[PDB]
Amino acid sequence: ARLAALSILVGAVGATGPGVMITIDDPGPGVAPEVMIDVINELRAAGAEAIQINDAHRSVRVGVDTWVVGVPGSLTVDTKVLSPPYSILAIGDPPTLAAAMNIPGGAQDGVKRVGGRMVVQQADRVDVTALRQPKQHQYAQPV
Amino acid sequence: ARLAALSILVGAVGATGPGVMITIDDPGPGVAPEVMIDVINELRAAGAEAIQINDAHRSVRVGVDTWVVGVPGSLTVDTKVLSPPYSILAIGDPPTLAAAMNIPGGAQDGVKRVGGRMVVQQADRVDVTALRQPKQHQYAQPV
Repeated sequence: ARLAALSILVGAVGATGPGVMITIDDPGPGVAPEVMIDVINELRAAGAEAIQINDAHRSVRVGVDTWVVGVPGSLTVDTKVLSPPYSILAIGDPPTLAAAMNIPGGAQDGVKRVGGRMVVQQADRVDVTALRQPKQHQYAQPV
Repeated sequence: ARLAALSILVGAVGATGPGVMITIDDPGPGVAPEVMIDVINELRAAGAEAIQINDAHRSVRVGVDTWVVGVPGSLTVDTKVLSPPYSILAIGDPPTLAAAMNIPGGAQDGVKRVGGRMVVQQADRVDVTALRQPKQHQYAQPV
């Protein structure tokens, strides 16, 4: 049971629970990586225990060391080049996560100020199925 | 087979394999949190598969969300307060891990500039026995 918690944190197993599904429409496009990073960081600060970012074609499991780089219209998230609209699935307390997205002056203003829109849906069940890139150990062995 | 690999990845169990032992003597003391974070990231760069940070009395198993705060002489790593000298154990290709330590402009140069010393010992076997202690998830459950 310690293994489950550690495995969810590292993104090595899928997770399910209550949470939110956030859609970001970015017609400009204008949402730069810094804005996406702020959104992710605010969700984590608000208690999200698993986060996945999707576009129409790809899904990425977010970890604490995830890279989000690129330009509006083309955000590279742990190597996957995503284009809008984006979907963010986050497991946590749904009204807490929604409130975090509605803080005056908060992360969502980065989306709004570039002509984007954010819809935050609260859900009884959100499935974070994407896994972080697995790699086999070449040197470490069990004791 | 897969359970052991996962368990090592997430820091649920100990690991053994070739690697390095890094000793940092800090007589000032002058080694700040930033330098220890650089040590960890250099070792990760070089392909470290398990990392443990020791002082004379305590041990911390490094993981993806490991943080370091504090001041020279008293570094808090994942809630454990450590004081020099420090010992860092890392499992990986010993020549690659050693090479990382010798790259100019990083952690070793930071140690040197504050009057400290680093010793890097390559070893055919290093044991990482400290385990990570996960926080209880309130919302996410495994699938």
